[PDB]
Amino acid sequence: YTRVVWCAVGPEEQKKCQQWSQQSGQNVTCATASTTDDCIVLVLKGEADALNLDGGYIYTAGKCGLVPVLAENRKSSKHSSLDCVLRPTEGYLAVAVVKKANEGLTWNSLKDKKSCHTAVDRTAGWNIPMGLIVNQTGSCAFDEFFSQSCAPGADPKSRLCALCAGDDQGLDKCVPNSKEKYYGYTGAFRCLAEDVGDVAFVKNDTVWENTNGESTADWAKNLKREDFRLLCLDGTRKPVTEAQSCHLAVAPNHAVVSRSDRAAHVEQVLLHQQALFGKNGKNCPDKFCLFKSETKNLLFNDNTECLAKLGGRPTYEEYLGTEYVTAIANLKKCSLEACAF
Ligand SMILES: *[C@@H]1O[C@H](CO)[C@@H](O[C@@H]2O[C@H](CO)[C@@H](O[C@@H]3O[C@H](CO)[C@@H](O[C@@H]4O[C@H](CO)[C@@H](O[C@H]5O[C@H](CO)[C@@H](O[C@H]6O[C@H](CO)[C@@H](O)[C@H](O)[C@@H]6O)[C@H](O)[C@@H]5O)[C@H](O)[C@@H]4O)[C@H](O)[C@@H]3O)[C@H](O)[C@H]2NC(C)=O)[C@H](O)[C@H]1NC(C)=O
Ligand SMILES: *[C@@H]1O[C@H](CO)[C@@H](O[C@@H]2O[C@H](CO)[C@@H](O[C@@H]3O[C@H](CO[C@@H]4O[C@H](CO)[C@@H](O)[C@H](O)[C@@H]4O)[C@@H](O[C@H]4O[C@H](CO)[C@@H](O)[C@H](O)[C@@H]4O)[C@H](O)[C@@H]3O)[C@H](O)[C@H]2NC(C)=O)[C@H](O)[C@H]1NC(C)=O
Ligand SMILES: *[C@@H]1O[C@H](CO)[C@@H](O[C@@H]2O[C@H](CO)[C@@H](O)[C@H](O)[C@H]2NC(C)=O)[C@H](O)[C@H]1NC(C)=O
Ligand SMILES: OC[C@@H](O)[C@@H](O)[C@H](O)[C@@H](O)CO
Ligand SMILES: OC[C@@H](O)[C@@H](O)[C@H](O)[C@@H](O)CO
Ligand SMILES: [Fe+3]
Ligand SMILES: [Zn+2]
Ligand SMILES: [Zn+2]
Repeated sequence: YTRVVWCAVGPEEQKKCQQWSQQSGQNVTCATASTTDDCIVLVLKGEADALNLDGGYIYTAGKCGLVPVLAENRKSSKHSSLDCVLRPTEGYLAVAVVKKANEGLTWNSLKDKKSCHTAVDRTAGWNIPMGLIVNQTGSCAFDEFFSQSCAPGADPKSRLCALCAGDDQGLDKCVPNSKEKYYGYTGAFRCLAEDVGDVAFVKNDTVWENTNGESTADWAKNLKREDFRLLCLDGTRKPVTEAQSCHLAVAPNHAVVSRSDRAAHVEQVLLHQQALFGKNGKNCPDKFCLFKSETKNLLFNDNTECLAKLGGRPTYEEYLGTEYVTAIANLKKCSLEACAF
């Protein structure tokens, strides 16, 4: 069967995909859509084979028959004996971040402040935190908790999009793809670094990766970790070094999905593609790297050591686990077992 069609979300991911396609000698081809959801539709239709998804979307795709294939693994300290591809995934820490200078801002006084989310329907940027705020608040009016937000994917005319900037010309305001200045882990963090928002719902990795000269991007150049605090569920505020005892939840790694009838074929190609363009791939540093895109998290997260086999041939509910799956189901009662499309 041997040729995989990859689905890219928006213009910037399309261009990296074209490049990956070039260096692979057409072993991988690209289809493009303006949103993650449209990419999932394309995969159902059969017009694209696979894409990498945040847990939040895996839940969506899952209800539609798509299955996780391989997962992103970042370099861990424990489980050092095992090779990255066979090594179990650790998941990541959802956290809520704020400016240290913004004193007296805690989890208990988040109401009527300004929020930065990765995008609607994502784990750390939306489901985890809006899940908690609904339960704590006993109201489904999560669109009225924060005074203004940037929540890519929500109604552009709503308060949930008020803080989103769109692209260089200010078009595509709020679109849930990287054309939005404030989309995804980085976008949401920039949203805070620039004091557009009061809080940012991202992952622990995002604060480290974009502070203390890790980014060299113009807006992160001068960001110091020491100027940021984590918000914990007990009302306290801790340094970004204490993420292990001050997070909202641990989230299942982003995974590659596909139609079940296609999983095997997607898997074999992807494993070979990474032996060539992964971290120590034949042709990475020299010609092309699947896992670099200058802090921009295009196609895969920049901190991916490798894509890993799953083991236990899990179904999407097992991959995400019971915990998270009930969090999303509960939260989706505000916004009924069927494919969204
Ligand atoms: C929040 O997010 C940030 C960013 O994602 C993250 O910080 C990053 O953490 C990773 C790993 O978790 C760091 O990676 C390390 O970086 C070093 C050099 O900078 C790399 O080079 C080496 O790798 C070696 C091989 O893995 C490693 O040796 C290993 O083996 C020794 C055995 O002798 C052992 O060390 C001893 O000490 C431990 C601890 O007390 C002891 O228990 C052991 O028995 C042992 O004797 C360890 O097993 C060790 O892993 C070298 O030590 C050396 O580190 C390497 O890749 C390494 O993984 C990144 O640098 C961090 N990123 C940035 C930008 O700073 C946080 O971890 C996240 N926090 C939370 C809470 O998750
Ligand atoms: C928002 O609010 C809702 C409302 O509470 C939250 O939803 C609840 O989440 C709970 C935690 O996920 C969940 O609790 C239940 O936990 C029991 C016990 O968990 C067990 O732990 C064992 C460890 O010894 C483990 O071995 C077990 O496998 C098990 O996980 C679960 O077990 C029940 O089912 C049995 C049926 O055979 C029954 O006999 C037994 O008595 C238990 O009741 C249970 O399945 C469940 O996980 C609870 O289910 C959720 N409530 C609802 C409405 O479903 C959300 O999580 C909140 N959102 C956020 C983000 O926090
Ligand atoms: C395109 O895909 C084909 C199919 O695997 C690759 O051709 C094989 O490459 C392996 C090692 O790379 C050889 O050992 C096989 O004998 C080849 N034959 C097959 C299986 O057809 C090819 O390498 C791929 N090209 C790129 C650049 O990824
Ligand atoms: O990201 C989910 C992960 O693949 C899951 O299978 C865990 O690894 C397992 O429950 C314990 O490690
Ligand atoms: O990410 C954790 C994982 O999803 C786990 O909870 C599995 O569901 C369970 O261990 C196997 O059934
Ligand atoms: Fe995520
Ligand atoms: Zn925890
Ligand atoms: Zn199973």
